Amino acid sequence: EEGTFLFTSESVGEGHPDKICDQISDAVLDAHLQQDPDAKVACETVAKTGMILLAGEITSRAAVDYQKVVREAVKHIGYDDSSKGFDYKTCNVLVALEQQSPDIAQGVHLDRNEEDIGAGDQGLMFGYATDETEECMPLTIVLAHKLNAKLAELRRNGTLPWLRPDSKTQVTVQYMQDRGAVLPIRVHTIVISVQHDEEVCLDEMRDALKEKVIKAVVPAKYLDEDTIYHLQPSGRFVIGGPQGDAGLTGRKIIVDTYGGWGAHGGGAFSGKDYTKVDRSAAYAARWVAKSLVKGGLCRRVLVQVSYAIGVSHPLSISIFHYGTSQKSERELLEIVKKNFDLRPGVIVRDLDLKKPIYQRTAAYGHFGRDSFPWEVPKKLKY
Amino acid sequence: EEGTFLFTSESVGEGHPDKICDQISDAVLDAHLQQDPDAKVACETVAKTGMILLAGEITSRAAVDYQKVVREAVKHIGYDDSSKGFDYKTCNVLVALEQQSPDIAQGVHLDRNEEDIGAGDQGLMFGYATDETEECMPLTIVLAHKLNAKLAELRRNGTLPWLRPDSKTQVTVQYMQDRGAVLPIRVHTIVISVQHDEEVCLDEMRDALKEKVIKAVVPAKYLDEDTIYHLQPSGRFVIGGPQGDAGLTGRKIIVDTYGGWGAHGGGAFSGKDYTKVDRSAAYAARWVAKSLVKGGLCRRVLVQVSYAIGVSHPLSISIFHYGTSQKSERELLEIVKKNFDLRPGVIVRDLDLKKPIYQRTAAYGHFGRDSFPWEVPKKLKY
Ligand SMILES: CC(C)n1ncc2c(C(=O)Nc3ccc4nn(C)cc4c3)cc(C3CC3)nc21
Ligand SMILES: CC(C)n1ncc2c(C(=O)Nc3ccc4nn(C)cc4c3)cc(C3CC3)nc21
Ligand SMILES: C[S@@+](CC[C@H](N)C(=O)[O-])C[C@H]1O[C@@H](n2cnc3c(N)ncnc32)[C@H](O)[C@@H]1O
Ligand SMILES: C[S@@+](CC[C@H](N)C(=O)[O-])C[C@H]1O[C@@H](n2cnc3c(N)ncnc32)[C@H](O)[C@@H]1O
Ligand SMILES: [Cl-]
Ligand SMILES: [Cl-]
Ligand SMILES: [Cl-]
Ligand SMILES: [Cl-]
Ligand SMILES: [Cl-]
Ligand SMILES: [Cl-]
Ligand SMILES: [Cl-]
Ligand SMILES: [Cl-]
Repeated sequence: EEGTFLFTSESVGEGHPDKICDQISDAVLDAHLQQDPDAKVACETVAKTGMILLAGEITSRAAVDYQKVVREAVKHIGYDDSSKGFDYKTCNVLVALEQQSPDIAQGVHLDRNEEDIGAGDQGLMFGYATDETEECMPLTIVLAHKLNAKLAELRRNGTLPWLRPDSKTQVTVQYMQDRGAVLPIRVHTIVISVQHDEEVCLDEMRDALKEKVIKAVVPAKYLDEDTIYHLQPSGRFVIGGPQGDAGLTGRKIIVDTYGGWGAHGGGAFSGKDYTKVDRSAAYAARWVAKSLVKGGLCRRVLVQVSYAIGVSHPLSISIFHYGTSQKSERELLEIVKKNFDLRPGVIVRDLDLKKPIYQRTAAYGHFGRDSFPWEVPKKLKY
Repeated sequence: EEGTFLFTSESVGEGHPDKICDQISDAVLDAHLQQDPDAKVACETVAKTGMILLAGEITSRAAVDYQKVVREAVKHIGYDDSSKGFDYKTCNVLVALEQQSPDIAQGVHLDRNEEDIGAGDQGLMFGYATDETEECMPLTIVLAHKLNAKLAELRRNGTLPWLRPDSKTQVTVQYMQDRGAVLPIRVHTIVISVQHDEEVCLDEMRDALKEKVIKAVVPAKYLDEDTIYHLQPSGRFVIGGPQGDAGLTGRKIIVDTYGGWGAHGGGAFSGKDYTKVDRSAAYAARWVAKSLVKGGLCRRVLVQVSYAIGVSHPLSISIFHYGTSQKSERELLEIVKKNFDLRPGVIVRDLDLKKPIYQRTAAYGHFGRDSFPWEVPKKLKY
């Protein structure tokens, strides 16, 4: 049919080595915020065979047991034995952490009123919302996330005990163009790759991934005789987690956001306190986009903001409504300016960004779940 | 004026700690390809005070002196003394490199005809082109890159000897909407932050950044009395490079591509051989997008592709022309299918991706310069 197109998004499981790093970075952030709500945290994680390395800058009054925080995060993910390729009990935890650069500290937050704190860096950030789901997220990324959540569920409840924590999923949806909005028609292609034990055969895994994972997640109305299934397409995935592939914090920024929809400014979320606008301004921009769609001002919208290090107010704000509003982009920009204050020192109050809830964000995407403050739309006056 | 909007892009200098990691990762890739054109390389770099760590997976017949390759890359960037916060002569180089997972190797390339090699991973990748510049790149990212190149030029020629290698730039352009294409009107805001010595005062630096950097890069026709300048907005940037901020490979993926324009699938380029579609398919998608614009089929275009690990052919191809073609998106998709083969085993031939030219790509963006093979448009038959 004319007016239709394919769009592909991916997601990864909690044991994906990049996602291990995100969760550890946010476990460290949460440990600091639990004792010091004003902790300055820039914690990068690196994961390879037998190694978690923490690298970065933390200035905090907190007393944090990095060995305990890191190992407890790896335990939760499910890497608890050499047979699985990684073990929280016996892995190396290396720490290369120093205080925040005093040059950054003096430029950003020292002797500044909290509301008037400088952005922790320059950068650009986008928020996106789409009416194609209730949670205002693209169906492609929602389904990809849910397939990884289903794998973790069936691993943890023991129904597929051959599963290991490292997984990736990919969903291609055929969409109908609808006056600048998008309507999902069908699932065109699904990929699932998941780490597994040496006992289970490829046919058992492929049958289980179709019958127990895909059918348990993707509504039958989206699946048909033409839907393509790439299930364990590598043929073998015994070696996995950090052993199979080095992981780093902030290497899943598209999985973390909109699955390639909307736009991205390049900033990583995990391991960063609210003064890092890479996180706080991206959460705020999601909040603005979702408020515009839930407020009925547009079906689809993209918000861009940008900052300079040491400057409170955004340098630029931009609204792109994909032709899905009766109001002009200028009118929507004026509504945003009347209703939102995107200084990081105000966002922290509105979104409660000193609360140690960050490890919860670091798998299955930061947006479209659990009614986090940035997912509760603001009632707009105009 | 109605029909106008702001768009912001950033770039970073060669000494930005994330960009140090990209250049080292690609220095390592090039060293392998110089001896073994079929080297399988997945080299992550981590940079913090006094440390370069290599982490990842390399299977290669090459004999590579990692100490020499890493230190020569850091020397070229200009970190050659403790006074600058980092020194190629005396820094720690740690190596955590293993062979490629045999499970990946058997699934992707072992006993496979080169043309029919599997994608090295699943994933999605985008190519973008815009007629707003001759090189088919957004003006925002082009200017941001050139400001960092100008800083490196004036550091290396000794005209601003107080400059250090770590820099960031950000350019906001006011655009006119033109039937789905974009026309730059003016530069709204410029940010420049650059690491400097203890001798030079803030006023000298700000004067020099305006008169010797901005006026040397940005045409006067884009600058006016209302243009906003944030020059050394932190007030002090003596501590810099890895000492100021931990760096990782693949944490500048938006700087590497379109500066937030177009779209991104999440994949990092640097440290990866052609079998990693994160790089090869993104280069190929840029090549397709630039061929469509230079072929006169559209003013602006976005290409999405996606892959499954172990599968040669893309799972999905999608064309979005922003309403800037007389041809439908379906017709452009058919032209792409007739003219391009986006198997990684064919892209490697068309774009010469075994050639050790990758360190050249790892600063100032991978697209819109130096007539790399993916920047030479293909003559289209239709
Ligand atoms: C920048 C990326 C993420 N990005 N942002 C939007 C799109 C669309 C898109 O929205 N297409 C539509 C949707 C609705 C429509 N109504 N009408 C009348 C025409 C329409 C066209 C498509 C792609 C494919 C992957 C290239 N990417 C997009
Ligand atoms: C997904 C991001 C990177 N993305 N992709 C396109 C845009 C545009 C955009 O192209 N707007 C235009 C351009 C030309 C036009 N002609 N007509 C008649 C209407 C038009 C609207 C704007 C923004 C701002 C930052 C929110 N982001 C965009
Ligand atoms: C394919 S690996 C990336 C390439 C790898 N660094 C290399 O050396 O070729 C990327 C991700 O795919 C998954 N993966 C690892 N081994 C795999 C296998 N044998 N089959 C399928 N997916 C695998 C893991 O989630 C891993 O983080
Ligand atoms: C601001 S730092 C990121 C935050 C940092 N990790 C922290 O602990 O707060 C990000 C980048 O900004 C630049 N930067 C470092 N120190 C700076 C300073 N004093 N002023 C301005 N920019 C600086 C460097 O390019 C660095 O990689
Ligand atoms: Cl940065
Ligand atoms: Cl979920
Ligand atoms: Cl990877
Ligand atoms: Cl409306
Ligand atoms: Cl990956
Ligand atoms: Cl340049
Ligand atoms: Cl950063
Ligand atoms: Cl045309």
